[PDB]
Amino acid sequence: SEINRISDIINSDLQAIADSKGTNAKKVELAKISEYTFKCFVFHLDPFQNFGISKLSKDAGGGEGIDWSTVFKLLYEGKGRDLKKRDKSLTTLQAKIINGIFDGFMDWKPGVKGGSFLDVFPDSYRTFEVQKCANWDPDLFEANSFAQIKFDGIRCVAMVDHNGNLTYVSRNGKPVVNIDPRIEENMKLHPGWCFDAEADSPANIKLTLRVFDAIPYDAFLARKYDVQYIERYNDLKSMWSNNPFLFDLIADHTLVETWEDAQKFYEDSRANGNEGAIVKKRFGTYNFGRDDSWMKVKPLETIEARIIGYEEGKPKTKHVGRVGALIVQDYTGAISRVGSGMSDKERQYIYDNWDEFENALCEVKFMERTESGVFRHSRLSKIRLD
DNA sequence: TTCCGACAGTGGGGTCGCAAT
DNA sequence: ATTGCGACCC
DNA sequence: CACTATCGGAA
Ligand SMILES: *P(=O)(O)OC[C@H]1O[C@@H](n2cnc3c(N)ncnc32)[C@H](O)[C@@H]1O
Repeated sequence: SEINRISDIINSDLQAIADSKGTNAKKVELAKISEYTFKCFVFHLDPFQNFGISKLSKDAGGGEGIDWSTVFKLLYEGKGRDLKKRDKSLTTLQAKIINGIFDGFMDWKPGVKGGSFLDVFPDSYRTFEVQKCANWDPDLFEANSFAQIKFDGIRCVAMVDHNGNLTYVSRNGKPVVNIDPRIEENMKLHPGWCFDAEADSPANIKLTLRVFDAIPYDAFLARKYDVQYIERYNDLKSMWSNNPFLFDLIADHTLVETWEDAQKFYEDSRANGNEGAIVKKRFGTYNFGRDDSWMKVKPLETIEARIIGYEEGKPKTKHVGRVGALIVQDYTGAISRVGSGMSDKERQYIYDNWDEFENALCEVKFMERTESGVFRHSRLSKIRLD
């Protein structure tokens, strides 16, 4: 049984990367990993893999051992539940490595994830990247940009390959279902194109799309396309001009000469009941990442709340022994959890001097209230007040 | 010397499908 | 059948 | 969807 030789090289590789300090030194050690350590990293990082479980039983393993090929086979097929039923026939080191596949090797903390792994080992697994927006900042505004409604719903990319076959995928490449069938029927007439849109109810009932970008299928897969925004927009309008059904799906935009015009558009959009606005530079290219070619304008409320509780950092995290999240209440009676906005030192102070905070007032920033009345996207702005 | 892009590591509110009751 | 938790939305 | 923290090259 070659099991214990493989569990040792895996445990040795993870410890070697964790002991390396700095990003550069961690990547040169990542290049030296074995076949088996490579496979476990792929199993944890692959965004299109699932296992059905997040941890084995606390019965752990305890001697014996299972063939590493059998383990990798069970993980690849998504049979995590079957693996857990046989978990005590694993060795303890095996169960520690497998639990590390699920939670990210927290026992070792090597400090390398998808960014470092794909840099050292390109194309080890498939990823999905779309254009994302940076935060609104007038200092970065480019003159004569275009303002657009930030539509409600979910991000949805529609890709029509060269055979005319279409798939709807989400922001992270997962399938999207129940789109109006007229939409697929008409888009199949434009093979070799990907359309960036938002899916939402026209108001179960089938969703419709608001399309705001279009990229050729090959350029989309290559993650490279140098046509600027306004030309990309006009190209979409012309290729759909003869199809009125598709043409009406195109989202409108408004020229904003100055950043104060963009702010005015955002306020008009808020007055009409929309979430906010997106500002798009007329010279910006689709970059398949996050940059200021797109910038989002979203509301942000500020309120004073009373700390009424706390929760320690979850097991094996860097926040063990200090505050992971605060429990706050405001004047409406709503109770919301705040998990970010505090420095590491502030998390430790509150944990120790809990008398200073048990019912004191703090300042919380959030986007809006949910339908239940609690905060959406809450964050702490001030631990104490002056 | 500092600024910042890239990256790793935390956390929240909500919906839905399916395995295990 | 319901319950819960994995897996994904924002 | 958020914020903090750290490396290490750009500024
Ligand atoms: P987040 O608050 O970071 O905002 C980005 C997402 O907003 C959605 N969205 C709505 N409307 C648009 C337009 N017109 N253009 C681009 N993105 C839009 C997307 O789903 C983004 O992921």
